[PDB]
Amino acid sequence: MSELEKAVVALIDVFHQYSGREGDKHKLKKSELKELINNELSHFLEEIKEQEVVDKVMETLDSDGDGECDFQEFMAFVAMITTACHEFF
Amino acid sequence: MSELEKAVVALIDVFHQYSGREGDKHKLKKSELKELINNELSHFLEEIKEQEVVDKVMETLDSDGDGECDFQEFMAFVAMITTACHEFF
Ligand SMILES: CN(C)CCCN1c2ccccc2Sc2ccc(Cl)cc21
Ligand SMILES: [Ca+2]
Ligand SMILES: [Ca+2]
Ligand SMILES: [Ca+2]
Ligand SMILES: [Ca+2]
Repeated sequence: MSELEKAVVALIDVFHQYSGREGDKHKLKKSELKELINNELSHFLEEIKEQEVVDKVMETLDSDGDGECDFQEFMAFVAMITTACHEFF
Repeated sequence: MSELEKAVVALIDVFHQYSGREGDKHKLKKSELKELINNELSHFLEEIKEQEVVDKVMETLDSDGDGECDFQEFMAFVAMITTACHEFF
């Protein structure tokens, strides 16, 4: 697989690794998002150390008002991050 | 860097290796998009070698009508591919 293909599979791989941990296996609840951020985005984003910060990130990424982050909501997030990274270049 | 961080930077690195070959260094003209797809998406997509197929794909991805694919347009393309792959699993 090419560099691009590996990255696409990796976005899926990571989402599922965290979403699959508790309850709905296709959505990130607040605990799993916190773990994803803390363990997969430790160079790009501040560590979240407080629940009320977690709560605040979730309500942003959660567009459909269900309290959790689904794959399309996670892709929105990844696009936000990649755009900030691209701009930084 | 984590699986996720590597994947973000790969999206950038791939776009810019193809975008910087001709003309605008931050956009993909048709020839650059052609080779990116042909060389970086070969397990996901069929190769494209007829100019009216290239035209049609560019027409699909070009949202601002300048005849090129910029980075936000490439990320839209990536999220598409990523969504289709997630669907399969
Ligand atoms: C382009 N450069 C000079 C920054 C390098 C990339 N880089 C980075 C980039 C943008 C935002 C945050 C970071 S954290 C980081 C931590 C370790 C390493 Cl090894 C690299 C990075
Ligand atoms: Ca879950
Ligand atoms: Ca949601
Ligand atoms: Ca170019
Ligand atoms: Ca365009």
